[PDB]
Amino acid sequence: DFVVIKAVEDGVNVIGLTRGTDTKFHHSEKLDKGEVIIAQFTEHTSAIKVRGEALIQTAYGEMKSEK
Amino acid sequence: DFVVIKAVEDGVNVIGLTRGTDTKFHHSEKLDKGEVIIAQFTEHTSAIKVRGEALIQTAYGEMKSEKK
Amino acid sequence: DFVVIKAVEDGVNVIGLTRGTDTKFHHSEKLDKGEVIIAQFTEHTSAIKVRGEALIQTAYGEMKSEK
Amino acid sequence: DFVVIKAVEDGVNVIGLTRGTDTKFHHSEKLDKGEVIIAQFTEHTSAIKVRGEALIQTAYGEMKSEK
Amino acid sequence: DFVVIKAVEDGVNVIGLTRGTDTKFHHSEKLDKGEVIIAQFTEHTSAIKVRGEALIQTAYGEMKSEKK
Amino acid sequence: DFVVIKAVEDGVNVIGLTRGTDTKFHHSEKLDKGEVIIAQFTEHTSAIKVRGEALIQTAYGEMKSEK
Amino acid sequence: DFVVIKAVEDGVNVIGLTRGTDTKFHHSEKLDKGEVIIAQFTEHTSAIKVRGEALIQTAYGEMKSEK
Amino acid sequence: DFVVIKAVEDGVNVIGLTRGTDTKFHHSEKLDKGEVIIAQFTEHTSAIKVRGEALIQTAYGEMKSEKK
Amino acid sequence: DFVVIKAVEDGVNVIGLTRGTDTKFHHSEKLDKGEVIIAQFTEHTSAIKVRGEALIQTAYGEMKSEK
Amino acid sequence: DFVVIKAVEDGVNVIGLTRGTDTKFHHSEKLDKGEVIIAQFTEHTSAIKVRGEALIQTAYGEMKSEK
Amino acid sequence: DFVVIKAVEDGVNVIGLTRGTDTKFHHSEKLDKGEVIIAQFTEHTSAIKVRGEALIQTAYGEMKSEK
Ligand SMILES: N[C@@H](Cc1c[nH]c2ccccc12)C(=O)O
Ligand SMILES: N[C@@H](Cc1c[nH]c2ccccc12)C(=O)O
Ligand SMILES: N[C@@H](Cc1c[nH]c2ccccc12)C(=O)O
Ligand SMILES: N[C@@H](Cc1c[nH]c2ccccc12)C(=O)O
Ligand SMILES: N[C@@H](Cc1c[nH]c2ccccc12)C(=O)O
Ligand SMILES: N[C@@H](Cc1c[nH]c2ccccc12)C(=O)O
Ligand SMILES: N[C@@H](Cc1c[nH]c2ccccc12)C(=O)O
Ligand SMILES: N[C@@H](Cc1c[nH]c2ccccc12)C(=O)O
Ligand SMILES: N[C@@H](Cc1c[nH]c2ccccc12)C(=O)O
Ligand SMILES: N[C@@H](Cc1c[nH]c2ccccc12)C(=O)O
Ligand SMILES: N[C@@H](Cc1c[nH]c2ccccc12)C(=O)O
Repeated sequence: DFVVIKAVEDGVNVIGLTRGTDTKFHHSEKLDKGEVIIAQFTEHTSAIKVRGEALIQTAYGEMKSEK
Repeated sequence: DFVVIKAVEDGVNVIGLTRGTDTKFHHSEKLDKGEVIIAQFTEHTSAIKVRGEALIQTAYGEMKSEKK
Repeated sequence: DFVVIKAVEDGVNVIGLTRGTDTKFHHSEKLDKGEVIIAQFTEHTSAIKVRGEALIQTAYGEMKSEK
Repeated sequence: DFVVIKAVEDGVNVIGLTRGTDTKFHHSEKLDKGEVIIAQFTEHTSAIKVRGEALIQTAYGEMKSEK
Repeated sequence: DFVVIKAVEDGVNVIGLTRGTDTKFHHSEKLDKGEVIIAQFTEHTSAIKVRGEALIQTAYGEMKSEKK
Repeated sequence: DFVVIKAVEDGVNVIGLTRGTDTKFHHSEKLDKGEVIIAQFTEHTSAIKVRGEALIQTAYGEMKSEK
Repeated sequence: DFVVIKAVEDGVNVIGLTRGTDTKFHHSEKLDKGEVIIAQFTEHTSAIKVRGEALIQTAYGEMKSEK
Repeated sequence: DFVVIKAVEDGVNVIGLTRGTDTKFHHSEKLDKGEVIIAQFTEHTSAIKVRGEALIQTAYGEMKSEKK
Repeated sequence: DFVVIKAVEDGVNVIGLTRGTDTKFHHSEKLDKGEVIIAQFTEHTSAIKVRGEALIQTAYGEMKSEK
Repeated sequence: DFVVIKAVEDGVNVIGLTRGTDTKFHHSEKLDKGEVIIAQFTEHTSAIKVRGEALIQTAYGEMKSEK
Repeated sequence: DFVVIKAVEDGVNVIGLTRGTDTKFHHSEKLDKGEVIIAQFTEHTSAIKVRGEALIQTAYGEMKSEK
């Protein structure tokens, strides 16, 4: 499955956390105002963290992260 | 399957419990106010605990965890 | 599948029962008031018992344990 | 698949019946008033019997056992 | 798949019929008034019969079996 | 998949027809008035015939066989 | 998947046509007035024809064959 | 998957088209007025053609073929 | 999965395009006025083109091609 | 999965992009006004572009490309 | 699974991110005004970024990226 994230303000970060015994950030994707990323869960990513002002859509609804 | 968690106050803990014969915390992710984590159940994680004020969405709807 | 459990009072116990020929508790997770656990059925867990005051959500609706 | 059972009064019994050519009770789980159990069908359990006053939820709706 | 059976009178019988070339009763579970059984179709059971007054729920809705 | 058949009169027959190149009755289950059978299609049964007054429930609705 | 067929009159025929390179009737089930047959598609049957006055239910609704 | 076809007039044909590199008619099933056929897609049939006056039902609704 | 095409006028063509590295017409089925074809995607067909006045039904609704 | 595309004007192109490490046009199908193409994703095509004035249907709803 | 993207202004980019331990842009697809791309998640693409004004449709509904 995947998540849809739209940056509402500049410098939002979409961060992938490692799948496995260890849980660490493997990548932080910077999103500028207005850009959208559609990101899956994958072999390497089993949790996604969102920081900054953004709108998130999933199967379960919408959620806004805040600055 | 996955859970969506938005921190409504600072220092919310998202805790992964170990899959298998033993049940112990293998990781606690700290969220500050306004941050969101989308987390799956996995080979290593078969239970997830939320401590602190947060809005939770799952297949089953919404659940609020309360202020610490 | 999984169950969502929210503790309404302090001292709620979420207990996992062993999958297999034998049925014993293998783990009791204590929840404080306001905490939420999302717990799957697994290789080792085929029944979950809730004791104490709590709100439960499953694929079939909501249920309350009391006291 | 699984069933959710809330005891509405004391000494509700949730009984697992053996999967296979033979059908006997392999376990009877005592449920006190206000407690909840969520139980799966499993390698060892292919029928579940509920005795006592209880609320039961399944994929097919709600049932109340009486007594 | 499974069936939900609630006995509405005493002595309701929930009968499992054998899967395979032969069709015979292999087990009859007796239910007293108010008791509930949730039973699956299995390797050994491919037809289930209810005799006696009962409410049945399946993937298809409700059916009542009548008083014996 | 399965069918739910309730006998509305005495002398209802639920007949299983053989799966394979040949099509023969292999079993006729006689149902008394008010009894209900829930019968699967199986390795040995690929068609089921109902004779006598009965109510049939499937995934597609309800059908009444007539006296 | 399966089809439900109810004979509205005497002399309804439910015919199975062969799966494979060839399309031949392999069996015709006679259905008398009021009788119901519930028949699957199988290894041997990949088309079913109904002749006579009858009511048919499928995944796609109802259809009436005429005498 | 399957399709349900009812003949509204005589001489409706239900035609199976061959699966594979070539596309030919392997068989035409004649349906007389009021008869109904329920026909699957199979190892041999990957398209179905209807000719004559008929009502067709599939997963996506109803379609009428018309003769002449 | 499949498409339903009904010719509303004479000389509609239903064309199968080849699955694989190359994309060419491998077959053009001519449909006269009033005829219907139900056609699958297959090992050999990964795109279907319709030319002429016709009504099309898919899982996603109806579309009309125009002559 | 597949996409349904109807040309509302002359000159619509339906373009397949290559699956794999590289992303290149492997085929451009020209659609004239009123014609429809139903196209799948396949071993060779993992993205499809539509250029010109056309009505598009997917599992997700309707979209209009502009001239 | 796939996403539908329509460019509403000129010079929109649809960017694929690499599946695997590393996260890089492997390709930017230029989408000019009014054009539509329907793009899958694949062996090589596990996240998609949109830069510029566009309408996005997914299994979850609509999202707009901004100018
Ligand atoms: N490394 C962890 C990451 C993770 C997924 N879901 C979680 C929930 C809580 C804590 C960590 C996680 C895992 O793959 O299991
Ligand atoms: N180690 C346990 C964790 C767990 C999941 N669900 C539970 C319910 C109750 C108690 C523990 C659990 C297991 O994998 O089975
Ligand atoms: N040890 C048992 C646990 C169990 C699951 N569901 C039950 C219902 C009733 C009694 C026991 C159970 C086994 O896995 O089956
Ligand atoms: N041992 C039986 C238990 C059972 C399941 N469903 C039933 C219905 C009727 C009677 C017995 C059963 C079995 O595995 O098949
Ligand atoms: N022994 C039979 C039992 C059965 C199942 N469904 C039926 C319907 C009708 C008659 C008998 C049956 C079988 O496995 O097929
Ligand atoms: N022996 C036939 C039984 C059957 C199933 N569906 C049918 C429809 C019509 C006639 C016979 C049948 C078979 O297995 O295919
Ligand atoms: N023997 C044919 C029977 C058939 C199924 N669907 C059809 C549609 C039209 C004509 C014949 C058929 C088959 O297995 O493919
Ligand atoms: N022989 C072709 C038949 C076919 C199926 N669907 C079609 C659509 C158009 C043209 C031909 C076809 C194949 O199996 O692919
Ligand atoms: N030969 C191509 C045909 C095709 C399918 N979908 C398309 C979309 C656009 C262009 C070509 C196609 C393939 O199998 O991939
Ligand atoms: N060659 C790429 C094509 C592609 C699919 N989805 C995309 C999204 C963005 C950019 C490129 C693509 C692949 O198979 O992965
Ligand atoms: N290379 C990463 C790309 C990715 C997918 N989803 C993500 C979410 C956050 C950060 C990176 C990603 C992966 O395959 O796992």
